[PDB]
Amino acid sequence: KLANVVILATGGTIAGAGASAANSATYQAAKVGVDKLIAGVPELADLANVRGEQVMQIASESITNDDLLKLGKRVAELADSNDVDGIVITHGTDTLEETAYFLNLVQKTDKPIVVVGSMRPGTAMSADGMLNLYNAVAVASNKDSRGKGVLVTMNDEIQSGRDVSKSINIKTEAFKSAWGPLGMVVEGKSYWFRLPAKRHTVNSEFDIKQISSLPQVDIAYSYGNVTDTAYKALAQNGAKALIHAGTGNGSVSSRVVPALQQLRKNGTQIIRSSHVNQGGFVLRNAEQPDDKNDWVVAHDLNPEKARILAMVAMTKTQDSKELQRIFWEY
Amino acid sequence: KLANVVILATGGTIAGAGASAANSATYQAAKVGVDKLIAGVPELADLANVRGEQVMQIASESITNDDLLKLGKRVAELADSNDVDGIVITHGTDTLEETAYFLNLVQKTDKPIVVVGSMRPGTAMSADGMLNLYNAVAVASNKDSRGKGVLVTMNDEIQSGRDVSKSINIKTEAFKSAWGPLGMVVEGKSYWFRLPAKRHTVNSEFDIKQISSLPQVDIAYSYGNVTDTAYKALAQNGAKALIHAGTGNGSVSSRVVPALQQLRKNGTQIIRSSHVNQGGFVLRNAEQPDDKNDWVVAHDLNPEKARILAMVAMTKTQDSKELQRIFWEY
Amino acid sequence: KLANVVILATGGTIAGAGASAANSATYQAAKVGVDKLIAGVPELADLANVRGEQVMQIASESITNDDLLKLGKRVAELADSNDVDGIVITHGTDTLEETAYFLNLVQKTDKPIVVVGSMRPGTAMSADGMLNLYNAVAVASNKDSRGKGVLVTMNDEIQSGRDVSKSINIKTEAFKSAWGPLGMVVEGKSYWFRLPAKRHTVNSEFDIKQISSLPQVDIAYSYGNVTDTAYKALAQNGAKALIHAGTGNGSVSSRVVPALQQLRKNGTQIIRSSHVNQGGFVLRNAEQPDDKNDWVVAHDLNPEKARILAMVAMTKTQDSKELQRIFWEY
Amino acid sequence: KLANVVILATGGTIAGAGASAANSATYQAAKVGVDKLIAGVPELADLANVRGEQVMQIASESITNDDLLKLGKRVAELADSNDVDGIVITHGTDTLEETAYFLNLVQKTDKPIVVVGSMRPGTAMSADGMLNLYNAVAVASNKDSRGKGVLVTMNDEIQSGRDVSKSINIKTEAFKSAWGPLGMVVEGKSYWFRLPAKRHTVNSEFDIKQISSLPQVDIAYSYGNVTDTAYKALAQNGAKALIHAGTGNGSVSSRVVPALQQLRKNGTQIIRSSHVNQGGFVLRNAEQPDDKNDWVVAHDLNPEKARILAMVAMTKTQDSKELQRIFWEY
Ligand SMILES: *[C@](*)(C=O)C[C@H](N)C(=O)O
Ligand SMILES: *[C@](*)(C=O)C[C@H](N)C(=O)O
Ligand SMILES: *[C@](*)(C=O)C[C@H](N)C(=O)O
Ligand SMILES: *[C@](*)(C=O)C[C@H](N)C(=O)O
Repeated sequence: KLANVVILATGGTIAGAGASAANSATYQAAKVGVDKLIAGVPELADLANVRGEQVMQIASESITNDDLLKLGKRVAELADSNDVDGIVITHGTDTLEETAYFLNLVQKTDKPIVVVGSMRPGTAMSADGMLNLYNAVAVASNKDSRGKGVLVTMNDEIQSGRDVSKSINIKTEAFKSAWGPLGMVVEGKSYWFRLPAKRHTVNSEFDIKQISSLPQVDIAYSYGNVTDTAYKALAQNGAKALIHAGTGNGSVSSRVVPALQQLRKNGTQIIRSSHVNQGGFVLRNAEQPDDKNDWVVAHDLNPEKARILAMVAMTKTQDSKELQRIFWEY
Repeated sequence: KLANVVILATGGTIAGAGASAANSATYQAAKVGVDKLIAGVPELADLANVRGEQVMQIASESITNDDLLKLGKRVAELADSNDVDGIVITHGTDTLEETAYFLNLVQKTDKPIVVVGSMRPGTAMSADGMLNLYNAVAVASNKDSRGKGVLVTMNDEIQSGRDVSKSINIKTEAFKSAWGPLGMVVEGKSYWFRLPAKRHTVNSEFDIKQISSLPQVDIAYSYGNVTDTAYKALAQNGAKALIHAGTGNGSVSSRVVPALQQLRKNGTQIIRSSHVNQGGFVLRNAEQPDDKNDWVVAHDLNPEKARILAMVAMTKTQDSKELQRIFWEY
Repeated sequence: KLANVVILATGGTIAGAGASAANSATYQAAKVGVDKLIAGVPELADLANVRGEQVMQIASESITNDDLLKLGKRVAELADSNDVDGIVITHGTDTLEETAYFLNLVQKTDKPIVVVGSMRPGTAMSADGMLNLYNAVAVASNKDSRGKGVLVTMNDEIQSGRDVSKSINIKTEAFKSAWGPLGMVVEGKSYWFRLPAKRHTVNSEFDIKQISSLPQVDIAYSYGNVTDTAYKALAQNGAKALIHAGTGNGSVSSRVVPALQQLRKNGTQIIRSSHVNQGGFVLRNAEQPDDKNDWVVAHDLNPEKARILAMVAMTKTQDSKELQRIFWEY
Repeated sequence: KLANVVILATGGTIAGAGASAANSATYQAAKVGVDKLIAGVPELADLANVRGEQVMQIASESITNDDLLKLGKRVAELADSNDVDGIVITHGTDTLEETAYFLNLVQKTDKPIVVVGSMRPGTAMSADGMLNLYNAVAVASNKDSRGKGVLVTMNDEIQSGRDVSKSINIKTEAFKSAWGPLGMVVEGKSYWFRLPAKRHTVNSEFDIKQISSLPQVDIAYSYGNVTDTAYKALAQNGAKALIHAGTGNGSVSSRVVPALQQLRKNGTQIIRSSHVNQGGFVLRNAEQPDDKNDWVVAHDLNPEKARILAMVAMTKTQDSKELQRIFWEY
């Protein structure tokens, strides 16, 4: 009859509370349990047979790699159950773009996986959480959502977990993608206008079942007068790969090039990303001789997205050439 | 008759060269002298009397604090002269947003200061540098441009140097501002639609003539599983202030808070900015108890922008409350 | 103590109702009275002394010129009262951009005039109306809002009534301006980043007290294979001016030029606007010889905005040169 | 070896000329022949074997239905030939979005069809036409471009001809799509990030080979105080379908509804589109009782886009329900 959708709660602002109804930016995250969030949206029963499960209760800015894994493996078990048609995960918006992309790479299933959260706490007036959840379930319950990879439903849109990013603060249209939304969801119906072109879920070469722990990967910011300090400190403390968030097209200061070459020889992967994330992408060999130095470009992925792909990829390969190929297909 | 405008060349892609006409992104920067540039745009003579001056020949990704000081002082000199009505500066786009903001804060003059660059080298077909420069001189020669603060002229727009940022890679519309452009420049004419509302140039409490050196300020990136490693390494190497490029609304991981509190007690200013730079701003006391920890909020300025203001501001005060007032007025 | 703000209700979706809480796009407009909308936001009393007045109850798509006048004159009376500090008007979003601009041109007062509405009806889950109203009052009560012209507060932003336009359907970030927002409002506080540069309110040469009725002005759309039919039919039925919503830069088909020249000679003002409204503006004499034909360009104003300015301007002048000047200053 | 690509010239600004190099917006279109164009881009020879063919020399604002048919049939001819791998068409930008969508609907071939223009004439400094054409041929020669539908290559992007629209005037980034670009083209290479999800070319139920003429379809604009004048005049002059460019979600004024009901009974199809074209879409039965009145909703297509689909669709059916299914699939 109706689809069986499971909601995995992880905390976030969607489960947070404020001092008054006028508090739409000042609140305490992860205060409400999954059962209460379901009860707050009575109409949910009209969309699917839904049951909630509290996986964790955290503010997403304080998420760890073990949390991601615990979440990834749990999702995998649910997707393996013939009694589960769709999966919705409520997650704080600060690192939601990171978790959504992670799942897109390691969940080998065509069942819909939808990640959702809200910019305003549930206690604020005109809170965006109720409709976001409703739309999340509506999409997870839809047959047309299968095989589209991980999705995020906020601001009446259906966004790809791959490249959607929290780009605007405070406002409910916080999440944007340089390549646009895949569609929209209005009054329960899903409307598609685009399809993903990058490898995901079922057609991914990675699998959360084979992963026991993630390699350490960190990010260093680049700007005027930057020195190699942050890069070396991160590498010396364990990083197996470093995401260079350079100016413009992954540009690197001449004062930092040496440390990067040295680090590369030492076994540390160097991936060039940038802090120009509204559009475009980093081109190989353009700003730096990547072939000569044996570095890797993150294509269009912003720093935090790059880190996620790098971590997953390195559980299978440590070959810079294979890494580049992966950054060009995922 | 015609206004007297001086062009201060600093390098960049606008002065760059590519291997072929088909090379629009792969090139070598700072290869052309200011004389060659001016020459390439004969029509300039119609707008005003122009003379070039090569201050330096660098790629902006490799700019240093001494280069800023050197450029800022030279600008203050030409502005004081009565034989100068407007000033145009060619600068690489990678850190143009940083130099543009710096000058907006320290040049105590109402004469037009216009910063311009090009996304494509002059050797590329359909290069954008010729028209950008022409519009730069057109704007710097216009009386209506006085008292507007530092301006940047690219993509037929008149952008404010304060908040214009390189947001899109590769494409010519690379520079955007969350609050929009101030106006446009078409066929030599300037059209205004908005006015700046933040303190700048003449009404700035800072003066390049009173600044001999700039305090060291660095930036740490925040993301899932981030540790206090980068923050401490940076402080250990001299940083007098640290820009925290947090997720969401300047959010800080619970794993890093203790290190940030210790660093503050030690005298390191802590400024919360973010990597959500398309819109909105970081609110004081929302995600963290800034009052209690004596931290500072960067308002709407992205990481590299906040670093510029922090530096300048710290040549005059080290009082966090005064620092906060400064971040709310400039 | 507190400011006295008056809320003039005109109907709209903000006062509309849906069949269920899941109905966020399908609803019946203008069903709720001003008193109920106030009672729905208890926190309002914390911002100012507020009183409501139901001016009319309509769906804004069915608004008439007499409605605008009735609204304009009413606002004028309130602004004349020493007992009124701010004015907030709830208005359907479909033609809100039209009414907000109208008021910006004819209300000779520096007191804050804020127009607001909502994309979702008050009965939908996560309805945006409550916070929008709250923010509308917060802004109207602020002293810093004076002298900024008419403002619109939705999606946590402070937009200029001049050029903000409903650009996106369904979503709460529906209103955008090619020149960006003037600021934002969060948890009661107003944050400014830009200032208007065009003439408005107190510095306008128009006055709602001198206007008894508006001249008829209509709009004709332009596209491939368009004929002069719509243009002539509108003129023959009373239009004193016609807004040409052309392709690109106010371009006109060669098959329509004649009718336009003929109409001009007959006394009908011809104003070239366009259906390219995300940015840029229409340039005089670029696509058509406006000087020779004696036509007028709408600069950056979209068709419906152009119609509003044209109507107001023609109550003072019928000189095409003065009309052009007006389109370049307002 | 190299692919065989044919360039069909139709005119436009790309083939235009300005009075001076400083003229980027003021110019005269369709002055250059296809041979002169190809010649101006020597590098083309490296991408493939190209031959030009001047089909017509017009300004796209003056295009007619016979020009569309003539262009569509010529395209179907070249596609059938085995001596043609890809097809490039230079077209004025003003109505390029219309021709691009038309071809996407009627060309039953998987060979790449790329439409390109230029915002600046070739006589302007920093003209954009040279690189745009180069990228057009680069994309039309690429095997990965097959089965993607009609494409448009400007601003280093690969846009879908279905929903790409000229949204910004003057600037080179004029063309945008609510659902984002499909990919980008840099230094001869194509990078894909999204795939089309709507029916096109090979899977289209329409075929230019079976279309001798197109039914007349016109567009009426809606705004404050609009009357049924334009709607009726248009129907009286032959319109078989009327595109209603309403405010908001295709909203219709209560003053116009009766005329629209009478026109429908008389056999005129009524299609509700809107002038809110940055995002979202018009929902069936939301603002008006479409089922009851037997009207049709344009979904996300702007007015000029909806007109193209209505025309094409009406060469096969006049059943409103089938028309609606068509507007939801293409
Ligand atoms: C609250 C606002 O969206 C987000 C929190 N910091 C979180 O991500 O838990
Ligand atoms: C070339 C593209 O603008 C940019 C530079 N690398 C520079 O900043 O010099
Ligand atoms: C409802 C949605 O915002 C808008 C109505 N049609 C109105 O403007 O009254
Ligand atoms: C010139 C700017 O692209 C455009 C044209 N008027 C045309 O469509 O021919």
